[PDB]
Amino acid sequence: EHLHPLLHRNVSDLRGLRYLSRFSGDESVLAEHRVNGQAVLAGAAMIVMIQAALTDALGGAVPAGRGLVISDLSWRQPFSVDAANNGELFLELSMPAAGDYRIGIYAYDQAAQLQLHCQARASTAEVQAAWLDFSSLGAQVVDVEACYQRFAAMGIEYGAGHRRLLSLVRQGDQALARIALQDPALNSGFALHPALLDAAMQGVMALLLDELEERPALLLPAGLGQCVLLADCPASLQVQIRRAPSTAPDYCFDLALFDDQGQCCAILNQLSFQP
Repeated sequence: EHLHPLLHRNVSDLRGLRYLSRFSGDESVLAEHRVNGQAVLAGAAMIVMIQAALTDALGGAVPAGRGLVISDLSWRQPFSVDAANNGELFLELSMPAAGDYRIGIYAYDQAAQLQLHCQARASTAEVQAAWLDFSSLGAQVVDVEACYQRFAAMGIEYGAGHRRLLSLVRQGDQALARIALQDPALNSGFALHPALLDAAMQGVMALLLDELEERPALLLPAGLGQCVLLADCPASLQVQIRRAPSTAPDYCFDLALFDDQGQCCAILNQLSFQP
């Protein structure tokens, strides 16, 4: 059986720990995430793959009230399934020093050249919750369809399984989003479902509708300072989003994911979007 819906097989050998997933292109993380008309693996899915790989390498579970921390992640080229790569996406995991893990996600092109798609470092730590800080007094209700229309105008179209933004409210440079899976049962087997993590990232558009023009340039996640996984995430979530300073021509945000009761389940610090 697959080790994880997004981490199919363990192919470790003397070169080191390594994992392999083969996608057909019909999977929701690809087919329901189309960029300029092509089914492309959502950046969130690679974060989930790192989390699954680390959890497996640690014996199948994170230990002792600690959190899985992914740091200094960068997305390079988008991944699409084609005849060249046969849908095969590899993840290499090394530990150059105790508790200091290095990850690379890559695939092969038509030229037999290895292409690096994602790179990050990981660790485990005791971590402290973010606090749901959002006061809606005076808040603005953001039209979710206006957000998806803006994404569509830049070239990003989502299928129903990844159109999980249910509501948005904006208060200054902060926004609060409600997201939930189309089929809650599909949360089975995921500590954090990629569609919910992707929907959390979609929420940043609440803060950009006024800044961006009708036909803005395509913006995609390019870097992430930290992704902290504190606890299993339910099928319904609240997402607090705060605009952060960024150098041009980029945009940066901090996000925190909470359950319907306000418990912090995951934190994303310094999520950078770039043309």
